[PDB]
Amino acid sequence: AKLRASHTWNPIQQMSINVDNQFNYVPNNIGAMKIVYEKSQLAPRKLY
Amino acid sequence: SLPQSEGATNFGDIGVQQDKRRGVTQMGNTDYITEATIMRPAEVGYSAPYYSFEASTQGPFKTPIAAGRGGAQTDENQAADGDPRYAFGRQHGQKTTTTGETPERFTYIAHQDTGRYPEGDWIQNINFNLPVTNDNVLLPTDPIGGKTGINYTNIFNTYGPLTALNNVPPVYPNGQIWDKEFDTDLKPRLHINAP
Amino acid sequence: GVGISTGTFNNQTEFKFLENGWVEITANSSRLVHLNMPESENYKRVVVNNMDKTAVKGNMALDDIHVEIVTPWSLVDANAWGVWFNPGDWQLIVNTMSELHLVSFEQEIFNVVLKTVSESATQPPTKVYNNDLTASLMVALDSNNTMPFTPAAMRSETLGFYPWKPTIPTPWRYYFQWDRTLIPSHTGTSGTPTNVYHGTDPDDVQFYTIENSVPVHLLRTGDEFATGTFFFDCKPCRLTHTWQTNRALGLPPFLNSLPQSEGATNFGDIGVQQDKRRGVTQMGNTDYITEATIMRPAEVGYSAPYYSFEASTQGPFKTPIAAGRGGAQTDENQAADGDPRYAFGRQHGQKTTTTGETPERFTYIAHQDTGRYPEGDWIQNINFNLPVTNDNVLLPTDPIGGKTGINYTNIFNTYGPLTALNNVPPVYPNGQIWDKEFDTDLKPRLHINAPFVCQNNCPGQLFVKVAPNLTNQYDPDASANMSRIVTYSDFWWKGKLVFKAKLRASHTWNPIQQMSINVDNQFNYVPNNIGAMKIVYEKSQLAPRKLY
Amino acid sequence: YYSFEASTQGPFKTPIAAGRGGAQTDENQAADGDPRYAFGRQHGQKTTT
Amino acid sequence: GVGISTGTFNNQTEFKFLENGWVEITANSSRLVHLNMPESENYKRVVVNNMDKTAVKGNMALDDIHVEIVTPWSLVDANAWGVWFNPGDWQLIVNTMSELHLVSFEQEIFNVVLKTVSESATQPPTKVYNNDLTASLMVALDSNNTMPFTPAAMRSETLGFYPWKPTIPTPWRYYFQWDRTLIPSHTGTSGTPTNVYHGTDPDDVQFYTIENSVPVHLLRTGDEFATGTFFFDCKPCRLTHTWQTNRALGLPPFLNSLPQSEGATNFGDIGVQQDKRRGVTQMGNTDYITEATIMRPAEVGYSAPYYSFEASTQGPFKTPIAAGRGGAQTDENQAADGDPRYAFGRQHGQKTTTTGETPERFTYIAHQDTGRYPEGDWIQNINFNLPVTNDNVLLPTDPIGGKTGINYTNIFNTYGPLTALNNVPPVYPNGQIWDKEFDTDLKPRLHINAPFVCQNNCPGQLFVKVAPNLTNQYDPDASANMSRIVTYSDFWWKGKLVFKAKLRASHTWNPIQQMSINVDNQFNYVPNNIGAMKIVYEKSQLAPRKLY
Amino acid sequence: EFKFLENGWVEITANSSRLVHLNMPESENYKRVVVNNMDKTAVKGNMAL
Repeated sequence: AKLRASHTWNPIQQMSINVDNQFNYVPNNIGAMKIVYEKSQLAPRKLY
Repeated sequence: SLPQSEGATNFGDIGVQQDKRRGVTQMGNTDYITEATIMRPAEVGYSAPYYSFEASTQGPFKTPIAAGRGGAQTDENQAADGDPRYAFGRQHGQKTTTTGETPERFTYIAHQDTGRYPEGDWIQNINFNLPVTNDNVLLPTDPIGGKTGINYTNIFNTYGPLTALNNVPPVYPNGQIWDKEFDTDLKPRLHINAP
Repeated sequence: GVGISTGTFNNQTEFKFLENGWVEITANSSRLVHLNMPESENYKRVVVNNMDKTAVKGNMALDDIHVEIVTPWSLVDANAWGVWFNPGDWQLIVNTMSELHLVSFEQEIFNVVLKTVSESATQPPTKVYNNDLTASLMVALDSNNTMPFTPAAMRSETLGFYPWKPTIPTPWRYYFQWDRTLIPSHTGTSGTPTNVYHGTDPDDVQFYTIENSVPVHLLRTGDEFATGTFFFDCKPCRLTHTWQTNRALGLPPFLNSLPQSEGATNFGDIGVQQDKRRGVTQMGNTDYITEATIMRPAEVGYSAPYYSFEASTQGPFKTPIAAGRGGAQTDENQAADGDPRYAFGRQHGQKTTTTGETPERFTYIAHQDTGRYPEGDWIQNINFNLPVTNDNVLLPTDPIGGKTGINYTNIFNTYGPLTALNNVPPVYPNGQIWDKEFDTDLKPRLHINAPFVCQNNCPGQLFVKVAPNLTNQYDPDASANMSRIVTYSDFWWKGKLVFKAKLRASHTWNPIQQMSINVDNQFNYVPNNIGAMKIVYEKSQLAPRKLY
Repeated sequence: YYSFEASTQGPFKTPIAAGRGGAQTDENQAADGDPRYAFGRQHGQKTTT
Repeated sequence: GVGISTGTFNNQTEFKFLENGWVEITANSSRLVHLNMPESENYKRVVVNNMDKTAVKGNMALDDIHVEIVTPWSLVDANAWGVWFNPGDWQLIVNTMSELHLVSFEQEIFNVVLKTVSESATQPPTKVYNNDLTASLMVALDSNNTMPFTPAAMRSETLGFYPWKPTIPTPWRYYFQWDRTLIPSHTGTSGTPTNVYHGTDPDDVQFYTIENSVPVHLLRTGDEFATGTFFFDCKPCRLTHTWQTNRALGLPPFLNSLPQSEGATNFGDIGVQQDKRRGVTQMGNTDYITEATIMRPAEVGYSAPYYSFEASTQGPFKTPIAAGRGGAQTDENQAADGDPRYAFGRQHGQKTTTTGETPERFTYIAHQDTGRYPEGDWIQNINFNLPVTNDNVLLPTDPIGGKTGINYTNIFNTYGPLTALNNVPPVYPNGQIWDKEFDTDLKPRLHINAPFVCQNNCPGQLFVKVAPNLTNQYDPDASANMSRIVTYSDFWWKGKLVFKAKLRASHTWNPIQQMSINVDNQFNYVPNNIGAMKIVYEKSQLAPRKLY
Repeated sequence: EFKFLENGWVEITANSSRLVHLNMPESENYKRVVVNNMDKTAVKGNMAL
């Protein structure tokens, strides 16, 4: 793949860890694991 | 004309009439140039039947759709622009330390906007002569075939040689990667299960 | 610097014949552009509501709500035909060439002049114009096509079509993601339907800035600027029209009987029965072989919904159509096969010496015949069993959905992998030339606004602005508005557009339809006693071409 | 099916690129467009007809 | 000379990926600067007394008495982040790079314009602006860093953060040795305490002059000036934060017992006694091995006095602190670990379309965790013998010196040869970039105002002034004041700042904290209907990094 | 593994070494099974089932 350059002024929508996410990405006291679904295409692109 | 101060209610007005505006339209009747009227180079995405459960020699089967979004947030047609649905368990998502045998899923909703709100369309007369009159416009609310629940939206297929499209994004994890291709002389432009 | 000239003027149309009937046309349009000082030196973000036309519960195609961001930058568009050729050149192309290949394009700006206005409040008062020889012009080029694409032909915000007439660039502006909902509603639909502008999806927020994203050139009088040569990538444009339907394809029947004398009423009869005729049909029921029944290799053009006003996340919008004709003369469906409509004024057609502010237009009606008369179709039973019975045939007249005005024609989409098609011919002057292409994995087969779409590469947008001229007082720590010296600048623009085409040979016996000067045309192509000029629209593709 | 369209030359049926689509002798002869062929003496058919 | 242009405009951010994950960033900021005529063409020496706030016997941190010498010379500072990057570029750096290396810096000035103002006292009266094409600008460069160093970021006297917005240099000024005495005093301290300004120590008298100590360039319209390329010498800047204290270091205990089901209340218990646990401690008294007791390799950050307002020969001044965080969210000591405070206005953040004259600010709170909660410490006996008894433990609550408000925390300094530390992250925009270094044999480990300190060599200060334009009357044998022609000049400034960084790879499983656009952010990064712009502050180091 | 090349091109290589378990097939013979659920497709409402 290729890398993204910025062309706008306004930041682009990125992926992060909220106070709501945290424990969706870590085992637990017993070892309860799981993988959530997450949007792929999250970055503007001018069509025309 | 532009606002001279702040407020989410200070709109900049063009300052000209709809039937005296310069530009191009794809109509030979009117003189009304609107954001809905004006001629655009083409059409983004298409509009196809929903829940067009076809059938052949093997039995009935739903009609696929290559859609994005098409409405205000949590304001979508989950089936109009075809939003995938994924059911896995224990070994492909889902809380490892679960109980019983019931899959978990999510209705992946992309970010692209090619989808549609089939609840804000209409088919009216070549006469235009608006404000359009009942007998002169077929709306979403108006039944087709005499039955209620049905529409023309439900039976509608606007796919022209002018339809612009974007392929189905990756749906991770779950989602598929690569998928063989049909051995038919003519082949699908894009697959719905894999990028 | 300031004495001396920087360029030359050339608005000449050169035709250079090569070998094997190929000509190399090079149109030059050197127009003198004028430009004023941008009111705001700040970028804006304006929302347009016209929620007082979209309430009348009848008005839904009149939705003028969008979101634009204004740029102090003034653009310059020359993507038009009228700006290149004149009614006398077009005749040459159109009557004698058979195909056109768009080639090169290069812009050049010279003899920059910047003058300041001194308002001598004395009696009248009076105005004193001077030259700020140290002033500047801010020229910029989006050579890496980074910004949106705003073809200023759409809204006749092009450049003057009369060279000896000074013109004006268009204030730049582009779209900003605006989210809306609006449900239809006739004059009767009870209650208040639904229509609102939530705002903007934080995902689709692209805020462009020319200062940030492109190299800016300051030119003073002594300076000059030149784009270099850009080569386009585009399939050729045909200067021919197809007049063949589905009834004018293949081996016609053999007429066992022919007239034995003259009269427009002496028809040659085949001499055989419909249910005993040899040949091929795409039916397994009948034995009737008709000109309507017989199997043709494919289908010319398609049949789509009319006035299929769709809608998405931005709001309702009409469904485009790639149509030709499809009926007897002055016997057409102006909207069924999609006939363009053009509104310009004073500077792009229209009688120069006009009054008031009302655009003039024309509904360009091609010569190709791929269009349709949706008023002569029908959907009947698989049983056929004609003469077809009511309950066994859905006609145009027969309503659908219970409402009158509606049809199945209105809701109909016959577009099969068998649909044959011809692109949208040039609409001169007015009409557009070339148009960028959608960045969608899947792309439209053809565009409705322009014959040439450049795929991999297009020439970039030329944004022309005036540099802020400041006074002795300026506090960047003051909102006010950088009260500046009332400055404007006049500069000469030149253009070289290159086209390469082929010549038409005769193959028929009957002359072909050419362009001429009637006793009705004459004064449509000449100034008048006062100097009233104007450019009429004229059909491009007027020459037969056999489809099959 | 039986989308008999029309243009400037007159009405004409809408072609279809179909295969089968049903149990044997259980088809829509016109839905998936099944060709029909009429010849005589010199391109099939019993010579001594 | 005067026709022709001297430079070009470029405010572009270029990223060029090299090999092995190294990028070479080059930020260009070409701003158009305006500058007025210095009121005095003479150097001044002004003393500032505010001995009316320092008398209230409560007010001691409000001592605004210093000594400065004013220079007719107007400076130009670009030592800021906001002046280089935009909120959209910063995202790229910060979300995807792991370290930053400041490289090159070169300034360029072009398209010099000098205009005279003619005040035509007639009715209004009216103002007539003209061009004195023979006028001059006095550009100077302290390439041999000979003069003091006045980073104009400290007091938001930088350059505009919006390129399409014309800015203004800062009138130059520097310190002159001022001698003072001032003794503290609460609201009660009886009598008149002590506070005076003796003057100046004849030893420490440095009277600089730009005319005397640096080569001056006169540029006319036709001229141009360019600094060449200066290379900096600086350790790299990390774009990561440490979240490890002293309790998150090493091999945790072994849990002999683990929960057998879910619940945020099912804790895994070790299963052994505190006075029978194996391991190492830094105590020879106890047998208690705890997470607080156990011997750690060293100590992260330090603990110093808060609000340790010291003082010397120039007057009292607060004690700096190199801190991170040190508490639950919105559970911090804003002053204990030293959290910066930034006040700007209109031209360096803040809503462009504001009113009145009141700065806006933010208290930048990093992500690193080296800071402290001085509200959870204690000093107890060598006897230990807990549960500790009052007379055997000095806590935060327990006053020191008999006064309430005071602590031992307030007077405490735990900085040992075992103190681990992380430098002050970038604070964008506002924040400073690079800062000279003290000329003291012994030097500070790190600066509190800037991530990059250039040791051996820094780029020199650019001092920009207007040349005296004289009238027909001038007697150098007259004090008056060389009544001169009201002249000002507008010139374009360009900048090329070079940064070289590396890219971040993932090593965890859990996503890392990135920068994004919420439904709450959106309109913080876009102009508005009127063109109200503004730049918000945003955390730099937001990505874990293992300390040990 | 992510390996940055020239001109902003990366070459990603994902490796997934999983330990698979597998039991003995019940039948060592090939089958041909038909599935009828003609008890959900009778309710005259259920057709997508």
